Amino acid sequence: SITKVFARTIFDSRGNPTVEVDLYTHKGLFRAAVPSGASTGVHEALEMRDGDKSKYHGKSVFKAVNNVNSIIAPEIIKSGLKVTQQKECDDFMRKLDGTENKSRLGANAILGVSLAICKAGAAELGIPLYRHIANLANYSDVILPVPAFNVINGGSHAGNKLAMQEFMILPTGASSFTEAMRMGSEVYHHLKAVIKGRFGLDATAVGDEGGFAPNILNNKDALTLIQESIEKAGYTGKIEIGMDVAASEFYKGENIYDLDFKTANNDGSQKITGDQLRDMYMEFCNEFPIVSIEDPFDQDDWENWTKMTSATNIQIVGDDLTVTNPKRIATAVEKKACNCLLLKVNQIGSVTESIDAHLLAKKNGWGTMVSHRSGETEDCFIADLVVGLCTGQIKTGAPCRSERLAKYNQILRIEEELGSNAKFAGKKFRKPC
Amino acid sequence: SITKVFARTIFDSRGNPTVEVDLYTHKGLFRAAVPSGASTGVHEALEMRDGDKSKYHGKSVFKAVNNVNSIIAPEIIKSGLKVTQQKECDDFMRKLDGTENKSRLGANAILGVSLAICKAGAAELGIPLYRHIANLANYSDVILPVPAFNVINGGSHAGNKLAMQEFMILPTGASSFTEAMRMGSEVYHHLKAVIKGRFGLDATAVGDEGGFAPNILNNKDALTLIQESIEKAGYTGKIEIGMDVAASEFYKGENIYDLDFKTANNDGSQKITGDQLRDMYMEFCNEFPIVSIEDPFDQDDWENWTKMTSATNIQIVGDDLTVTNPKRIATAVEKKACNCLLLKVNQIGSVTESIDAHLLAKKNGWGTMVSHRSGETEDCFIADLVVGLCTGQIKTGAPCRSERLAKYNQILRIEEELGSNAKFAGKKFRKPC
Ligand SMILES: [Mg+2]
Ligand SMILES: [Mg+2]
Ligand SMILES: [Mg+2]
Ligand SMILES: [Mg+2]
Repeated sequence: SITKVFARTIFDSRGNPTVEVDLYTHKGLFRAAVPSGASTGVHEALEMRDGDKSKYHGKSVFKAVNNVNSIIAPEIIKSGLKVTQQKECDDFMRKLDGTENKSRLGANAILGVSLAICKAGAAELGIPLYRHIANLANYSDVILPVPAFNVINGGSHAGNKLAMQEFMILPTGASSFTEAMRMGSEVYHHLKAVIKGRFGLDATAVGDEGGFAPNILNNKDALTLIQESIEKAGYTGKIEIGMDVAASEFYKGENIYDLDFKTANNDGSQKITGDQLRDMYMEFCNEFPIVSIEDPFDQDDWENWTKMTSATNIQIVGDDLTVTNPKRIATAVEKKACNCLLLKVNQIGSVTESIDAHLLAKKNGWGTMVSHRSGETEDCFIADLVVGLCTGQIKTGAPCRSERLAKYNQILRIEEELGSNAKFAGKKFRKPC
Repeated sequence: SITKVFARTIFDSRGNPTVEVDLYTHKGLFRAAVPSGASTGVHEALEMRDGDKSKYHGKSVFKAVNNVNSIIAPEIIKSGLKVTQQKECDDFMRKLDGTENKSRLGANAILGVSLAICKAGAAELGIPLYRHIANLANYSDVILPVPAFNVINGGSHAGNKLAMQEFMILPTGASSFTEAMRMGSEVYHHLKAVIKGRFGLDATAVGDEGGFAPNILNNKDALTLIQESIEKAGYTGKIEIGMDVAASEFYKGENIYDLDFKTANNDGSQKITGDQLRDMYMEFCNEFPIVSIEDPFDQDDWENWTKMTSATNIQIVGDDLTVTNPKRIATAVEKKACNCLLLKVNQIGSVTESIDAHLLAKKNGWGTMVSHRSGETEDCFIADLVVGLCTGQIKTGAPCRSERLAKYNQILRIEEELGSNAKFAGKKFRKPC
């Protein structure tokens, strides 16, 4: 089946090199590109960067491309494994690399191949990519996800005083993915106009994910601003709010979080305990239609995770907590630390393992939210991933910048392909299937 | 040949609906999408918008989609024309519309089919799109273009009070399109770092095309900031500057341009004559390595265009002046208004007319710079277009935002496919073929 595997470097949404893989069967070319990654990470699969700080300021991927072309490609072609044997191919590649974190050949070297194998596997069986993924997860039905649009940004990626990283809108009350795109985009455009008159035109420029980082003063104010745009758009009650706090970013240790971590040598006014933080979330959850908070505490502050999950009825999403890693996910389940997995395929490094992490979550009652990375490409694989895995929710950007629209556009195309069989997750985004 | 034509809505990179077309032949599915200008010159072919303020702030394209699905599709299929006859297909749709500006069906309806016909014609002849385009223009050789990256932004869509719209960098000194990419991205990252230290982190947010709009105070400083960045990256002497003034935006009416048009109720200190504008351009070209200025005067202020093209030896690009329109181009040639065409397929509305416009320009000694719109998609047609038309220059964004990288990445893929036959326009970007 596999007659040719070939890697090149392309440029990602942030202007940095990344790996793209072309793979050939008798049915044609199947192409996939790899989003940004870790490279340094205690528990992530490691993306291989060249590190030559005089080429591309250390971000080029010639080594990883070379690992595909001179190691993976001849080995997996010689194996005779077929592109319809996803697990056998993914296992074969992990064994060939032979390290826990895929750091011999690189996770970006393996994932590109695994993703293209998966595209080719579907063509081999004459089915769309999302249907093939569904069969690999043993779903008989698929579902269209609620989109979670990044809109307002804080944390270490903004000059404002906001410690919480990103605020998202979720059209859980749309009747279709089509209405959800309309709802997402009109609110975005209303938010953009508000921002233009309150903060000025330069506040209208966008970050990596296509959202805004105006000079908002506090986290509550971001929620209020989002709430007011939902209302100007006439969708109050059909849009809910998601949050990614990224609390590791301002954890001081000994149960202390600093909401003014971006002010150097500060007075300690905004240093507070974990439970003070938890109370802050519950105030937010009482005033605003918040349905999901990701990384509400530090990646290792289990105690605070378990108490918040126990105290709330909303989605609690592990990202830095779980890093798409079955071992970490198992701990978090054991401790009841959260109730939803953020799924970054390139964090584990293969399709099979990504499906396996989703299934481990689903087996223990968790939701799964499919996620982009900050450095995306025109690749839209995770559009088919979220539909095939029936998770009901994807975070893949503001409705702006085509590395984000490429995904939302591919879901629209899937919605159209499915006709009357096209269920939208809606209010059941947490446990749809 | 044509068995099905179906159009849909997708979202462009600015979060606005636009037209995507699927065309089918016995060779398969061929997909093309239509870009959109954030600001459109007055003589452009009619982009058809629904204009219902309640939906997508009037920007939905349901009528244009229906014009493909319910008029163009049944008619062109009935005609039995083949995707291999570009002109006759294009002529048939133009005649089906009946208007000069494509105002009955929409330029966005006709271009989507035209672009997809073109991709299907290439497949029909077993050749890459760039080769088919090249054949359609009677070119035997193709050339990779110098990329023109919009790094620094002013004008109506920036907040910084710079009147000139785009500042661009051109690695004319690169030895290959790959090195041009390495140079563009390395300069971009250095520029980002320069802006961060001097203007703050938020000044690193990007505009529509991935570039920056810091709070520069005068146009000279923008050019100074770029010079500094080119030196940081260690490429002074290999990188040249281009400019898109977009002068129709600050033209007062009777040979008076206002460089402070973005300051409301200003003093007249910055209002000046076309002749003083041209002198300013000359001082810039004397001090900085500017090789190209686009729309330096108003879209109908013919006399200043002719005076500047006479006085200078640099490239003078028509954009809003020519609107990719052979009739407007013919006027310009007669007045020797400029010496380069900005080619925007959706300004005219068909592949044939677009190719016609380039051929008329080439016949009269002009360059041709293929161009994106500010509202782009994941579509990468124009990457093959610039290669097949041998123009040697393309402006399709900063190396940031995947609606821009998609085009740059497609040229990298073509460069690899061309192999040892791959020629980079380099210093011959104005007249490479
Ligand atoms: Mg996160
Ligand atoms: Mg995000
Ligand atoms: Mg224009
Ligand atoms: Mg222009």
